[PDB]
Amino acid sequence: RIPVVLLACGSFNPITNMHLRLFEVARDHLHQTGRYQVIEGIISPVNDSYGKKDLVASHHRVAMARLALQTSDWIRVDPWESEQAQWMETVKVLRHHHRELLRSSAQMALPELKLLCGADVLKTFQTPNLWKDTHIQEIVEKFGLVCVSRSGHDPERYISDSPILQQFQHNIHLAREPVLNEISATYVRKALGQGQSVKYLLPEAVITYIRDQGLYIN
Amino acid sequence: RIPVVLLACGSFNPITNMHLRLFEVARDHLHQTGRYQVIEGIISPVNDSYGKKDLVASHHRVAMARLALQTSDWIRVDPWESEQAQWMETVKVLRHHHRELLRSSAQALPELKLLCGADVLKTFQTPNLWKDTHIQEIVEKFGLVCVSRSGHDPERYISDSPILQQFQHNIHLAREPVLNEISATYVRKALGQGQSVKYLLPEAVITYIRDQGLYIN
Repeated sequence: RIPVVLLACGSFNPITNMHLRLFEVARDHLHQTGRYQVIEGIISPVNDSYGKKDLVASHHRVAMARLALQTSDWIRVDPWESEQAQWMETVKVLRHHHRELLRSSAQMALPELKLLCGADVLKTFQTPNLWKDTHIQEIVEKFGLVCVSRSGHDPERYISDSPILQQFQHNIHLAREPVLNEISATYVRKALGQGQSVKYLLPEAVITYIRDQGLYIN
Repeated sequence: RIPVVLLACGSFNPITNMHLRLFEVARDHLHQTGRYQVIEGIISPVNDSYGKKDLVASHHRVAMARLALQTSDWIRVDPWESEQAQWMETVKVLRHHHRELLRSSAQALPELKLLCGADVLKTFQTPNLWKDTHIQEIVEKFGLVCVSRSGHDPERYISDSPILQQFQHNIHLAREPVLNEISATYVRKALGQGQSVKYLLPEAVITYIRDQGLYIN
């Protein structure tokens, strides 16, 4: 009933089959509750400001995400966060896309914008950078979390061990289906650096881009 | 070094990104040992005589495997096993393909090894098989490349069978995690429920399944 947009923040360094699968599982879960209609997915790669030494330039990560999504009919990459001239907090990215969602919807209930993350975020509060204490309440309260759990994640204990999460747990949606694609970008970077295969862990066009551009080779 | 062919037998009902990942991990492992040169991979779907209720017709399973292998330059699907009049034990499939390997001459003696996950390795060591002569022929004459599936202990499987223990030196344990922990059983259940299996299978396989109306209740 409620139209919803799923925003995924993170380094996407590189994007993998895990990140794409997260969108699919989350959309199925929200549709399965009966109360939501998922309209769009947004992949928002992190800004280069103060980035880790292993973080490749943002125009590469945007290009790889675009190649990864050419078989998707509902997820798009938005480079706005990465184009900003400063360090960006996730809550400000959500505010920006929420505003542009309210604008676009007026031209065509009112839509909602939710942050898509793994269950580990409920313990870590990093997407990919540690959120400020004063921003956690706004993210879980005004937007909400759609959490997909990898093996070994325990979202209900994470929510128990956090008073702010418990306070507003009604805006945290725990998807039930497993991720199965247990593929961190860290593993892919290590494998690439050691010359090991990453075929079938990320789309072939991303692998081709990585080789052509010489990324992730030490 | 010695040329090696990897053979995977199974239902492939449907093939998933897990099966293809297994081949890549196995080839990297063998190459890393320094003693082997992997020249080919063979996917061999099971005969329909086998025949559980949810086993789709072998024509479709080898069609889907062929579509999945379009982007591979070294793994092929061989429908020989599925075209025989009767189901065959794995060891007879190994015998057949080993003969084919020898006949395509030799660049030593090429070797043919069976590729499996640790869950199949588990099926080789239950106590009814501790004296089985086919299991022994598999590990003595061909050998095994085992890719570890999270939550399995291949070393204890090896130690619990006297046959596997005796021929442990022809059982190769790949170290890299599979990561694509995707069962065909999950995929069928999700397809029957209308759930997404995108990014769990090659896109052309999902398209074939949709176009053919497979796995729908």
